[PDB]
Amino acid sequence: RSELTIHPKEFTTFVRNFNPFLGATNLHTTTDFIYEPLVVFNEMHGNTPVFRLAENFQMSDDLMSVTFDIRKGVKWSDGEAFTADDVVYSFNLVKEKPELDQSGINSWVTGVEKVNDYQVKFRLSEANSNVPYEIAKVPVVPKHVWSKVKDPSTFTNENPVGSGPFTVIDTFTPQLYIQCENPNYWDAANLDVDCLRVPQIANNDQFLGKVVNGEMDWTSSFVPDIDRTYAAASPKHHYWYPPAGTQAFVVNFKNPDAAKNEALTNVDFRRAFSMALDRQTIIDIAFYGGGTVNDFASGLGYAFEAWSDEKTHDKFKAYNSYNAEGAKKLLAKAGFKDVNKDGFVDTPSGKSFELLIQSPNGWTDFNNTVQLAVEQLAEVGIKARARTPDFSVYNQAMLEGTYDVAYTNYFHGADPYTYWNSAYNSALQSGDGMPRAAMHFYKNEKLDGLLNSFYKTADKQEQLEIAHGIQQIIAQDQVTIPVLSGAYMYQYNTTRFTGWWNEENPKGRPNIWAGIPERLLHVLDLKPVKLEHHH
Ligand SMILES: CC(=O)N[C@@H]1[C@@H](O)[C@H](O[C@@H]2O[C@H](CO)[C@@H](O)[C@H](O)[C@H]2NC(C)=O)[C@@H](CO)O[C@H]1O
Ligand SMILES: [Ca+2]
Ligand SMILES: [Ca+2]
Ligand SMILES: [Ca+2]
Ligand SMILES: [Cl-]
Ligand SMILES: [Cl-]
Ligand SMILES: [Cl-]
Repeated sequence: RSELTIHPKEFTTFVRNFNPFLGATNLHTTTDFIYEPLVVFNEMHGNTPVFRLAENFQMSDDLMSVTFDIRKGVKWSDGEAFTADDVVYSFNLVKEKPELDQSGINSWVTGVEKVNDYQVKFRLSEANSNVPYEIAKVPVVPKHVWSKVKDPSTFTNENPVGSGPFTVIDTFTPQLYIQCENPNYWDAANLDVDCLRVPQIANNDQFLGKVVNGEMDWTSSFVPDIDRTYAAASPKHHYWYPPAGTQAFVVNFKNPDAAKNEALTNVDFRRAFSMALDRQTIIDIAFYGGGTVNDFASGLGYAFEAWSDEKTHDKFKAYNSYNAEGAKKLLAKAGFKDVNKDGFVDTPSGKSFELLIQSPNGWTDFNNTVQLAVEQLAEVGIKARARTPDFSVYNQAMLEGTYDVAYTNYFHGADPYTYWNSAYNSALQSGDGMPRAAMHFYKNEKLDGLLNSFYKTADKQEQLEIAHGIQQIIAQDQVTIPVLSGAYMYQYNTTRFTGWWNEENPKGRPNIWAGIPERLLHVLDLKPVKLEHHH
């Protein structure tokens, strides 16, 4: 039997938890691989829908409702029948318990109803023509189970009943678990992989040793000097790094320290911070050239240059370009003066301060970015130092607003909305299932208004104009400090399997992370290599 060795997420130890709604504590082979979505949107290729457990969808009248045609003939892993009430239950479960909304679905779908056994209708809080994409983000769980569970909020779901291709827990150790083919998988014919083999790997260092020794199949980790360390180790070691989303330094607007709050809430300081940074050098040293300078004050990025209002871009690009003397003169003009002779600037009220900059433990490319930033900042007289907390500590500090500055990446869509909405919609700064992206706690009502209306009208020109408005608001206030546009790191080994996506076969986002539903489509294309013979 063919075992595919994947690595979606670092863990120090595996804790059995396959609850699809617990993204911050579950195992990361749960969405897609255990719970198949209704539709997979191919984000790299214009968000083209690939219909899965749903056959078709159709929006309404006024962009204010939608129906999904549930495919019949689809059975759960236990034997039961995938139907509309599963969808129905699932969506009610998220409105009842908004802790389980990881997407923001509850601010869109205002109710959900079983048209019949194979059709569901959703009604909206407002016109959003992109709401089928949002709808697809919600996990759909078997009603004949989850309805009767004590607390879904804490159900660890250790023997999952799933619709996806890999639902069987074959083995489970704290250092290894193997996930095996659903015996009622509807697309079983298309599937040529037996099992998912998930080893426990805690950081990029432990990962490095395995991957260069040919021990992995499908991974998406950072690999330093990848040509001379991994590519050079075997001709079987391949990779494909298509362009990804924005990475930025995010500053806390609600920092509880008086002195730090005084610096971070000041647009002149954020701009000076930004001008102190040498973006291309960060890309070259920390990422070994694997990235693109982002000198958009709005964070838009060169992948979306087509969307860009070039007036706005040019007006603020100087604040987002390496210029240490410019940084120093801005600090002086703004009044951040060193008044206690240590060479580091103090706030307008005369207070000394040091910025603690955080990135997740083990994410070494980001750790080294922060450390380059600390030195670049010191050259213009801004005192800072690095911290590398465990991801969950890192994440919590942002949700709780206790951090000073955080370096982070964002999810990346087929248009600027995925980035701009997740990074700036102030509604996403509240709610316990919310990711870290918006947690700068900068709030602008006009901005939320523009974000909320982006898919409200089918006018391509008007929509572009809304994007110009968003771009201008964010750039003027230098809300974050955008640094670069990164890559979808992806490594594959041709030793044991074939059919991989790559430059000559770019079928979609190739990565194995949770939050890349396309990985479901990717594993279906994979096929074992004929290595040995019968007798
Ligand atoms: C948008 C987002 O948050 N993506 C997360 C990934 O960045 C993250 O992958 C990790 O990315 C680090 C930063 O480049 C890498 O150094 C690290 O190797 C990589 N880890 C793995 C296992 O690929 C993943 C997993 O932590 O979570 C994504 O959501
Ligand atoms: Ca296939
Ligand atoms: Ca098969
Ligand atoms: Ca000082
Ligand atoms: Cl901009
Ligand atoms: Cl484009
Ligand atoms: Cl366009």
